[PDB]
Amino acid sequence: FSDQQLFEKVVEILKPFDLSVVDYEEICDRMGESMRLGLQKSTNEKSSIKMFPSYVTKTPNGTETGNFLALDLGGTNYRVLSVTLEGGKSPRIQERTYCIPAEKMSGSGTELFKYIAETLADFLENNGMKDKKFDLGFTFSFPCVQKGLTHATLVRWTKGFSADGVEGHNVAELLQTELDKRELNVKCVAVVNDTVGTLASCALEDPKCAVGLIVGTGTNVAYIEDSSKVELMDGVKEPEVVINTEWGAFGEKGELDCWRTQFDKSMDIDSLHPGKQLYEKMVSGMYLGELVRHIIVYLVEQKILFRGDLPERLKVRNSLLTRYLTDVERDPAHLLYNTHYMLTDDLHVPVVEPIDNRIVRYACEMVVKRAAYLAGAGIACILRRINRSEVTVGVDGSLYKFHPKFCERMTDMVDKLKPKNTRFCLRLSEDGSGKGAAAIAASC
Ligand SMILES: OC[C@H]1O[C@H](O)[C@H](O)[C@@H](O)[C@@H]1O
Repeated sequence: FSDQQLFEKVVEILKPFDLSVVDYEEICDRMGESMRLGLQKSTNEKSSIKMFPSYVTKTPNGTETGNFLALDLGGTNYRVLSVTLEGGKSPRIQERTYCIPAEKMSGSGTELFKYIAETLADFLENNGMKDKKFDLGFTFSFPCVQKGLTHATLVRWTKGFSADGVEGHNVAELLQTELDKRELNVKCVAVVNDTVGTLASCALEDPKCAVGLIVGTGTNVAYIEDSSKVELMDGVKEPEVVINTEWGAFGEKGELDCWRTQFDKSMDIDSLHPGKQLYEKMVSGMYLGELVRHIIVYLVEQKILFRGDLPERLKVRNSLLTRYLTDVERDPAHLLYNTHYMLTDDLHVPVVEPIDNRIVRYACEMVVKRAAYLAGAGIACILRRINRSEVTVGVDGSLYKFHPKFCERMTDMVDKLKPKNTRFCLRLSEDGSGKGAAAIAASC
């Protein structure tokens, strides 16, 4: 039909993505309903939002002294760090990022945990500081049942991991074993989640930071809570504890069933761990690109794109990276240059037309717009829980960093839903979870 006609079809199909402020008020409303259920013993096991207490009760003040190691696992890239704190000056740091072989993440646990040690050792040798004894802060980006900071148990693998022999085990001991099998003098290991690590890096700088948001390969938030409410923590002594919400799991009990579309379902169905992390799959960087691919492939079989031809590339899963959604977003009205280049250059689509470019940039915008707003609802929900009148939020993640308009839009959503008397501000966590995990390690 007319190009205009074809475009109007794309609008009608992608309409279920065009959510209203009222929709978000509700997601947020239902979300908050789940978090308070997860803090309750009689209702945690029937809630998707686990609210795992991290046992980090008091955030690092800066007086911490010493030199510690710090690993980062789960995020976009494996960082091996070394921190020196003296409170005093700014914590000295040194670091590396090691690529991990695709196999390592799906084979045996001992094999992955062996790789971890294999790697750290190199760092220690090259920097000429091996025999020195340390205290490692392990930022393990996954849901774990914390039994104190040192003993952490994997609940389940999220994201792109599926190593056997890890789930249900104490990860700190796994690492500690392999470290020993490499003659490395690694005394302690504090297991901290990335959100928790972020909240710490953030508190160390800003005294008002009570939240740690991660919007990268995956989404999750952590916040300071009243330890009188964290029932699974038992009758404790300190007033507070950093809670690892692990909200990626929202929707796992049918809470987002009215807002999830067919693209969300066929993307989910075909994912690594089907049916798990339903809210995350609508928000994070590992899945947003896959959403536009799914829409496309659908649009192509309806003859609404590429005259019905699907390119070899877009047949392979993850062939349409979220990174593309970055350049595509800088496109003005009468200007589909970045979109165009993407179809032809990154995806090698054979024959491409203006309608295709236009249709595709709209698919991106839709997906990316709802993504930000969803995280935004979530922070508005946290702010409604924390209740403090001045909340500094520590952020991190490719989405926040590399995406034009992401934080720009997220904030607008937190703005329509935050407590009218709360003043908040997103403060990017520049030095990562490393500097934050090390201060935590300083006590272990
Ligand atoms: O990377 C951020 C988040 O990714 C996934 O959601 C993990 O399950 C979660 O533990 C982590 O915090």
